[PDB]
Amino acid sequence: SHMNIQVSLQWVFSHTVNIPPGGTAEQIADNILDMARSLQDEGWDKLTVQVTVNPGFPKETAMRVAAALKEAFEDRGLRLTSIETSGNSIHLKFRY
Amino acid sequence: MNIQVSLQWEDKVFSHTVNIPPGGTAEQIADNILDMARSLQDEGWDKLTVQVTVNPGFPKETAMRVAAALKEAFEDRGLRLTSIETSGNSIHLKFRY
Repeated sequence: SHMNIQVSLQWVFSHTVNIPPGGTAEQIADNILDMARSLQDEGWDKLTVQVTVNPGFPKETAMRVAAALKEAFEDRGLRLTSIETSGNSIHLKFRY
Repeated sequence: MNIQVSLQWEDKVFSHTVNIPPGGTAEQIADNILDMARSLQDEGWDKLTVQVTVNPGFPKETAMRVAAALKEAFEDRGLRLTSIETSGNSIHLKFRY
């Protein structure tokens, strides 16, 4: 293991949370959208979900984790607008 | 279709953005950035990054094909894609020299 997942919600307001290890990509995505629904009503295009997989190695394992998170968030309406694999981590950006 | 290519070198941090004329192949674009990066490699510059930007992203069929053409042109010359971003009606690609 030794691979952390970090999610930051931006809507100017920014909320970053370290994901506890053990959950699945669907459980992580469901928990994040529930936190975003705490600031409900107004908040869709302005909402930016950024996920970070630390560290970025092994690249094959970290890319699979990023792909699974991409599957969960895009099945929930969000769209992957950015992906960067530099800086000892993989950084994803989702928007509604 | 507007294309911008940026070249960034670090030691502290420098960058230079140029605009590509409409009548240019993806080969001449990549060969031109290689020549600008080879001179910086001869000098004392470490991390070399290349960013490509396709400003009109209205037709994703030709915007991605322009991006996919430039991607293969830089990868066939030793550059590694490290970032893809589609925001602000533009498509940004960042490479590592």
